Amino acid sequence: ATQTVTLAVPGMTCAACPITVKKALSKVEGVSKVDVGFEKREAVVTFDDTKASVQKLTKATADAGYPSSVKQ
Ligand SMILES: [Hg+2]
Repeated sequence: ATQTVTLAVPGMTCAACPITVKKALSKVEGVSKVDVGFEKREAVVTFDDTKASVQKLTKATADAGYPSSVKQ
């Protein structure tokens, strides 16, 4: 119950929304670590699948308002 994947959130592309995706995986649930890229719409996060999951990661940014995807 501890996986780490990357995320593709083209929902935006500047110093403000992609970084929000970082706040999304950090607020997704079991996220244990996060490291994305602003304008480079790319979030790489680690977490505990016991309470979260690669799906919940793309869903956290998708919930921030940035319909993204995942590609561990
Ligand atoms: Hg932005």
